[PDB]
Amino acid sequence: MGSSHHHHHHGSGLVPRGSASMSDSEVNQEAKPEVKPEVKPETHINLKVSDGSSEIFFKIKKTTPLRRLMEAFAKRQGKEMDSLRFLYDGIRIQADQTPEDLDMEDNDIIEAHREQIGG
Repeated sequence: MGSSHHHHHHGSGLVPRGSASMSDSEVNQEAKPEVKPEVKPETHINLKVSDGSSEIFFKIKKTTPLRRLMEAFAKRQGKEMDSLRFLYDGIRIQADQTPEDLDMEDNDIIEAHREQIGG
C-alpha cells in the first residue's frame, strides 16, 4: 500500500484506525476506441506452408488482436480480461501494437484442413 517512517514499542498500538490512506489510483475503461490505418490493395500478404505440401493464405473478416486470444486463455484460469491490459511506454494500444519484428507480415501460424476440394 505504501511506506512511511514509524516507530512504536511492541504491543497494542495507540489508535490504528483513525488514520486513513489510499494507494489505489488505477483507472481503466471498457470498450475503448481503436484506430486502423488504410492500406493499398494486396499490400498485406502472408505466406506459409503446411500439410507437408503447400498452404494457401487468405484474408479474414475484420482484425483479431492478440488480446482476443489472451482473453480465451485468461478465463480458463479465472483471470479477468479487463483487469489485464497491455501498454507500452504509457502508450494506448494501436493497430501496430503487434511485434515490430513480425511487421504484421507472414504471421507465424499454420492450419491443416482440406474441407474445400477443387481445382
